[PDB]
Amino acid sequence: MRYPEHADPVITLTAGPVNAYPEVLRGLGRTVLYDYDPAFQLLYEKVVDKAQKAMRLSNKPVILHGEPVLGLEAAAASLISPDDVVLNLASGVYGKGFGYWAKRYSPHLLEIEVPYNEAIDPQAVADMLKAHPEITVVSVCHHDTPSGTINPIDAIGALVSAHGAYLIVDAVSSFGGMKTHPEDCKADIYVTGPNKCLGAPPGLTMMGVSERAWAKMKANPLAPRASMLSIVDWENAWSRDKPFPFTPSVSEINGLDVALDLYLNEGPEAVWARHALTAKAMRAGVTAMGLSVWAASDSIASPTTTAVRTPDGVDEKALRQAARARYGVVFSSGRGETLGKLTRIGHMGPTAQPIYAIAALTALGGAMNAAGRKLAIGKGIEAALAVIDADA
Amino acid sequence: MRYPEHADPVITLTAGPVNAYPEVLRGLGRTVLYDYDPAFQLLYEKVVDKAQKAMRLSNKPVILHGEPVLGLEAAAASLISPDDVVLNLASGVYGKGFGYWAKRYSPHLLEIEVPYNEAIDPQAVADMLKAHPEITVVSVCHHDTPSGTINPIDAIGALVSAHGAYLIVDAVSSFGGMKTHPEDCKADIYVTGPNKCLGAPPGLTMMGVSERAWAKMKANPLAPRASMLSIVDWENAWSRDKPFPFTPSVSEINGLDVALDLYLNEGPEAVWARHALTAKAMRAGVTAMGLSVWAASDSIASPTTTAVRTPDGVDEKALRQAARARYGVVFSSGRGETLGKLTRIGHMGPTAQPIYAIAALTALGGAMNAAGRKLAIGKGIEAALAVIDADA
Amino acid sequence: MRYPEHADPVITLTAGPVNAYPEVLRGLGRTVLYDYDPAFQLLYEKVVDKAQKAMRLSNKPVILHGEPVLGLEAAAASLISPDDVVLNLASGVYGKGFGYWAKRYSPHLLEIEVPYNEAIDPQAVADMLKAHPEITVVSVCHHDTPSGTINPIDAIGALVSAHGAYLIVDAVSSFGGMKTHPEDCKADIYVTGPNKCLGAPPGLTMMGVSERAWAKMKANPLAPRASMLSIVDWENAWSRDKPFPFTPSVSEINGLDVALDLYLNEGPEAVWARHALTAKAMRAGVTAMGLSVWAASDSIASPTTTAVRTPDGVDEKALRQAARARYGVVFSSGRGETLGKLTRIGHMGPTAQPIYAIAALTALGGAMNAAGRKLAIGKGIEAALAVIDADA
Amino acid sequence: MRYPEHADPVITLTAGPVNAYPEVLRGLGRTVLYDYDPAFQLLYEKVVDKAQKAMRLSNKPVILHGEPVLGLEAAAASLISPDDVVLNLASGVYGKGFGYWAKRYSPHLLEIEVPYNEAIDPQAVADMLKAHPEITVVSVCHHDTPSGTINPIDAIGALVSAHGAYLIVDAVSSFGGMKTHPEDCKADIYVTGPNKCLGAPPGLTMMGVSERAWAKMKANPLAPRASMLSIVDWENAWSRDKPFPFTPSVSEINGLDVALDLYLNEGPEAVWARHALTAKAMRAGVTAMGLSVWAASDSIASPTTTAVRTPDGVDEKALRQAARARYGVVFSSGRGETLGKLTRIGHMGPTAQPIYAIAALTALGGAMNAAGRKLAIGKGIEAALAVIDADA
Repeated sequence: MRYPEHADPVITLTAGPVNAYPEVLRGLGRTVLYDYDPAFQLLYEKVVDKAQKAMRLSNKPVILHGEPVLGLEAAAASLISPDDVVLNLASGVYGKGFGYWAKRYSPHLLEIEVPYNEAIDPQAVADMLKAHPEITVVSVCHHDTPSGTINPIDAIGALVSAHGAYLIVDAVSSFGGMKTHPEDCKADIYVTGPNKCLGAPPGLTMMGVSERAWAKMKANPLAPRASMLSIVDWENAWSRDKPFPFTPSVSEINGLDVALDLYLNEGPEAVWARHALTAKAMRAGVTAMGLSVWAASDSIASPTTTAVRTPDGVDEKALRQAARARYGVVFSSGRGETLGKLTRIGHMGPTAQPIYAIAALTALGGAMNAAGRKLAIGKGIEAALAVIDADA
Repeated sequence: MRYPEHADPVITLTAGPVNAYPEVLRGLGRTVLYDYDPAFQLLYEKVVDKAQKAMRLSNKPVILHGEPVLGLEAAAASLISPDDVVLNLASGVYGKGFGYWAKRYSPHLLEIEVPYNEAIDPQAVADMLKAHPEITVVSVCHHDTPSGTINPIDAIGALVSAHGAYLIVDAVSSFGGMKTHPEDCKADIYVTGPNKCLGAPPGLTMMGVSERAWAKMKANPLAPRASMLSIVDWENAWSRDKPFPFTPSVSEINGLDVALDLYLNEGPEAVWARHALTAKAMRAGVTAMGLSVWAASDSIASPTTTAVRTPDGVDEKALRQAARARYGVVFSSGRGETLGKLTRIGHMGPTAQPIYAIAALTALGGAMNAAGRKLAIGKGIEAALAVIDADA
Repeated sequence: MRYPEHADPVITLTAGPVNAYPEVLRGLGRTVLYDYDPAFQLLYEKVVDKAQKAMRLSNKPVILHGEPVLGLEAAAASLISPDDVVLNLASGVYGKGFGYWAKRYSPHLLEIEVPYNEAIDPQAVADMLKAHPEITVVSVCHHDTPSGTINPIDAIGALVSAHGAYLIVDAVSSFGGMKTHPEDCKADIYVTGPNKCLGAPPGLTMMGVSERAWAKMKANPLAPRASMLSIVDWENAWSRDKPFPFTPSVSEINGLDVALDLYLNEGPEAVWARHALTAKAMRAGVTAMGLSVWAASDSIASPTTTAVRTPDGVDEKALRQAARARYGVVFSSGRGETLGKLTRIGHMGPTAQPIYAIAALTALGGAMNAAGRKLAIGKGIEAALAVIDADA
Repeated sequence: MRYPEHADPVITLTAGPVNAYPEVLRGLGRTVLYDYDPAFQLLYEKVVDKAQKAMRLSNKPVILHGEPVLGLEAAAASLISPDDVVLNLASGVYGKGFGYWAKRYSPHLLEIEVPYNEAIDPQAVADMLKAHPEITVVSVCHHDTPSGTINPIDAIGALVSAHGAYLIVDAVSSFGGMKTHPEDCKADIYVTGPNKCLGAPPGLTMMGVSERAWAKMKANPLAPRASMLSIVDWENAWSRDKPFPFTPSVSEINGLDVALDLYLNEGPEAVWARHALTAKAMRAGVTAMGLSVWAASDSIASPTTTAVRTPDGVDEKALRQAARARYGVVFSSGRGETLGKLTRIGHMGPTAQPIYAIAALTALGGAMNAAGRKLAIGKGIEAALAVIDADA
């Protein structure tokens, strides 16, 4: 049998979007209220409170009403002034990408760039900060998703703080799937969204903003105002007694309310543990069947996405097509520099269950062997299962 | 009895958000696909084709992934450059407000302004264009929702076209609820969204873009690129064979698919008729009970919102609060310079059914008489019902 | 305009089914678990607990897996033995109807029957019980819905208990819309369901069963066993540690879970008060416009349904057709003896909001006047609104 | 990690209930209409027509409003009278169980019984009919779910027809998942439901009834009338111009409408192929890892359920508990005389996709090896995948 391209797949095991939690799908269909209805104003306030609790935040996170690329661009537009000296950290497609936004708001850009399967060495950051005391803003991506690798943002953040500089973090593809919070890395702007590990659809930004960052942006006359890119306009909009700059995405808010309920109710630690175990099992299965994990070492491999290097002579696009057509299972391509060079299996929210690593490994193995490889698929499943049983 | 503020209302009869069509609420909970899944790529293309059909467009409309203020700001940012002289037409809050974005992107701003219960006079527009050959861009709002009034954008669009200028039209709160389309008014940029008459929640923009606007925007060095504010980035994103600039709002696209299906299957003309009839019934009831429609004349009054002038002396905020606490019925306040001046009752998509005019009339009249007025509520119901019964 | 018969109506204002609460519609789409899954076994136990709390019950109510006609037939089949002498009370279509089931299980049937717009006089019941001391079982319908009238079941129940007899109550169309509970009327079997005032779809029975009734049925060798009609087989099925006689309606259970949440959370007293106020307003509007409430006196009129007598020369079926085609509003016909003689407006769960009485009155008036009546429709709305405002 | 019993599982891979198709979960939340609303009357008729098409029926199937045990009991109660001599065929729990209802409605019961891993032998059936001209009714179960085995009902139906007897077929767990229809097996009463392979929840019965069965049931004074157990009451209820004996399960009808659409649109043959392929893959994996399929032979093994014999010595209950606690995967126990003897993995509607066989194999093998077995799990996955890859 074959699954046609026009029809739904059986399992989406991508690095996001994945199908949302079923409770969230239902939550998206909640009553759409007028945004100035007193019941919605109370709801919105409560959703901000739930976000604050989930993000372990000492102050209110800001919800912005676009998918997290809005928070990332807006953070650059608001926190980076033309006299700032920005140090961008790039270990992948998104990290490198952020440097273009920094360059938009300040002409002074320093960068540390490493190969796109490695992580940023905190010591290289320390060295650069010593060499360049004029640095005022540092930007970093936690999980550079097209690579399935993790940067040590907490150790980086402590150094940035040591040098009196501001920190911007992209935690879009990491928050909720591992232990990470604005406080943990001393972030001044920490950008995430519910559309990766939190198992909601794209549409909203969750942004932690330090009191120091508030002061800086508010004093910046170039910080966007009366703009979709404005953070400062949203400063008090959490409050049931205050207006919204423009109409909030009411249905996405209902979905986020549910996503947060699920996370808080399951218990964030339990949620992180199942992501990490699923990815661990996946990596063990990948290695045991005769494939290689992309990341240069296992210690920097993401618990929320496994990237698998494409063997020579293997068309990565035909591989993904074959996994879907044969087995109903969808994986992600790479992006930019990793496009064509690896395949990505997400472990995110509802897909972060070890049984899905088993399903992923089988579909991946199957498609590889269809392409003429001779993978030990059984050995792979057994290695992944040994990982799961060892944790039991 | 009284309805708690924290509790959900009975009927939301605002000028938007209103509750989405029940089908759209379910559509919102459809499977969330990977955006690069072939079934999603095909869906996305066929949603643009549905929008193209609904908008009677000769070319593809652009869907942008923010609620339509994004379209308005992006249209300014991309089309207007400092070489342009902009004529902004302002008969209300949104028309006036567009001039502020116009002024952000060119220092040359001409305006025609009328009080916020009137419409722009096409003869005034013709006279202004003749007197100012230097005008290159004209902006206009079709239904300036906070006043519940309509501008003659088709006659205006034709004058503007003869002049040789670009037309930017805000049709957010009119499209789907009355006869209007980009090529009816020769619009270069026509911004609408499904969050008013089409009965979907806030979060997407549907934009008609003329070939001439494409060329102007793509030439402009100051037009947003690699930005949430970018129209140009999204030009080819309709195609199943092309990437998305950033992750589309998958659930909102699902809701929009359904909303377009509903509109196209019911028949646009039939849909416009029931908005007009609901509104006509509303105005007749308002007048008969002893209130005044805000609009300077009945001929410019919107078929998708009835604004009702607050009697001098009546506290409009307390009135709306009373309509909800007593009757469970929610109305919109005015906005900006109409706030405190009028109450608004939307007739939009699911609420554009004449029986909701009856409910609205009784709650508004009920609240008014509790504020000490002495309205002829029964007379008002009978006049609205005569309009319903007369409908040939 | 006209609403076609094939398409959805705008408002269903029937005596049931009405559209379910929106939370319940969503609840129906909850994950369907295996019925022997430990999570479902816990859920089922919890839903029985919620039912017990809502019904003010000292022991566990039994959930049966068919709409309440199952509970009614099964109560007759299990509680009425061939040597029982049954006194059936009939003030309408359902009360009279129950006598046929009693006659199925015992040849000894006494009846008190009154006209189908009146209620049972508790004194007539007292008189009959004195005249017939051999009576062992008494059956009564609380709200004989096709008549929109209420029997004094608490006063009847105290008398039945005084004479040592068993009481069967049909509270299908009353429980949840007024103060009524198995304990209140001393019922031995009290049959209701969530498909009227509780605002869920048809599919389940909620049955209060006295310890005395348990003893009787269990000792009855004719009580259905290994049967859809069995009550005794379900005795312990509430328990997470016990099997289900056959597969429970898992989705209906999810809907009931939500329906009960809504009722308990709103507060049963507040729920009863809004039903009673909506019906009161309706009756006042009916009388003021020149129509007559069916019930022989206002004191026996149901708070959960208003029945309106059809004027001479008026085709009741054409009337309902006209209300739906003109205004999008659906009413119920009568049944049996009341078919053709009255129209029924339910006030049940989500339709038990006074604004819906206003909508109902207008549609009813409108259709009457289309049929050549000359109703004072305005006066009707004003009288209903005066009722609502008097309660404010 | 471990999955809490109170918490929802990851994958329900039982022999029913399984989670409904996502479309069906949404269908369940469609508008609940008044059952005498013309749009509902029309819906109900068109759902019977869809069922008629799906069942390849020459006449209307009857929908009964209880889960299919209602159909089975009603079929006995209505068709079998004490003049009948019944031959009940029992190869498992449900076949044996039907004889108990047969014996309730006629004292004359003949049986052919085989052990609960075998199928009925048609030659034995032919021999029995020849030896007993007095047989007038024959009962048979197609897929006796607790054994995961199939009877040759088409050959049996033909023998029974030649004899001159009535055939009652239980196809609850086979219809929709393999080639079977009332007129394939000359069924007089063919009972199925959408709660297994059609992927809807429990609560409705779909019954094919021959014209001869109609005449026999309608003649029988002991056939249930004015009863939940009545087939005859529901004869004309398909028609939009006819009443319902009692209130139909409106939401379940909505779910069924969707389930029929899915089945008919996918194409029944394609649907049967994917159940067969999933099951074939499952059996191959079970055998390769070192377990035994319960069925006496592969040829009688069901394409909609694989029963796996518990190794002697293994605690089957603890095993299922372990598969859920370790892997989040839920299997069915056996029932009655198969309880403790085997574990069941359903391949039904949404779970009939070969990738779920892979997940099931890994969880079952995983649980077994935790119970001390030494299965070749990888071998098992590779054998199941060879079957998937071989599928021409």
